[PDB]
Amino acid sequence: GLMQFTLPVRLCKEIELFHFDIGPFENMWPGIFVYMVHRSCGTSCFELEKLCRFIMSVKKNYRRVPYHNWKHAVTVAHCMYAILQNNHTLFTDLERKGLLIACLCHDLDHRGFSNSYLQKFDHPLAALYSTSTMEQHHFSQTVSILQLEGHNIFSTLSSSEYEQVLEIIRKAIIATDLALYFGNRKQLEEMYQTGSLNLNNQSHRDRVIGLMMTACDLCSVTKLWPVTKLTANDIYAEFWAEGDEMKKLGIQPIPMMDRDKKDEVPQGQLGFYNAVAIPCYTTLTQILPPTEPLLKACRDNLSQWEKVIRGEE
Ligand SMILES: Cn1nc(N2CCCC2)nc1/C=C/c1nc2ccc(Cl)cn2n1
Ligand SMILES: [Mg+2]
Ligand SMILES: [Zn+2]
Repeated sequence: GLMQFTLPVRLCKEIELFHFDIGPFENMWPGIFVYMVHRSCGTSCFELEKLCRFIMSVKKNYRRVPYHNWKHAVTVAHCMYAILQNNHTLFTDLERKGLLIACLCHDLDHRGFSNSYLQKFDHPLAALYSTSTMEQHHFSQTVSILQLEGHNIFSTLSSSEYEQVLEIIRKAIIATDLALYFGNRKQLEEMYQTGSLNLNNQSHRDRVIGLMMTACDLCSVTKLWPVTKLTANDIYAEFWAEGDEMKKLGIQPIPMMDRDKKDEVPQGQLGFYNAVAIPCYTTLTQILPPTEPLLKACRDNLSQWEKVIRGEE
């Protein structure tokens, strides 16, 4: 009841910044997440005993893969926490509750392979879900864990508030399918420019939360240069493993996933920053002005990748 989570002074300050790194001590990540729910939502949002048991079952259902792991889950939740705290009054009590949960759960039971690799392998999940394959699996796993005894962190919600929050989480997690991001952002671009964008339109909110989710999901490109650089090693270890598996099925992988094309990595990051990250944080800054530091940080890291190509590191 009167039990605040507190963090050491350096974390208490740095956690409020977009570029915060949650550090290498796994055992502090849960407390960090609770800390963020309590400041983002209130100490009354979730029964503490239920929250802790939910967090530990979610942790247990993330796998020991190089990038799409429990660390990523909490990194993406922290970025969401930064967006919500810098835009206090634009979001409902239910959105604040659902979106941090959505981010923690968004890659549940990820195996470190793309939707493509599942479809080419002919994995059972590709038969059950034809599009956004892993993302429908992630939502399904979230619902599974919520239905474990003592795990229903939403128990105190009404029947219809429960349905609303599970629908926020579902759309949120589906949106992390980068194939859907491209059109979602084009539409948000047009609506903002023609002035038709209306945050009382529920389908407009949906799109805006969709963009926030892409922004949080990609936030490894908005960190201080050494964090960004080192996270890129974990990202390519998955990609190259997938390429190996593509070659095992008798298919040339895309260069991205070909470990014989290591040398081209800095140019590949450039493409990604230009085709994906910059446009994402640009459109987000237009819609939610206080998110500008994500744009600024992304631009800085782009400039560091140009520096790498130019042999200046
Ligand atoms: C398109 N392309 N092509 C390449 N390569 C061509 C040959 C060598 C590199 N690399 C990319 C994108 C990399 C990439 N993709 C993501 C996704 C999420 C996050 Cl957070 C960071 N990245 N970085
Ligand atoms: Mg994902
Ligand atoms: Zn993710």
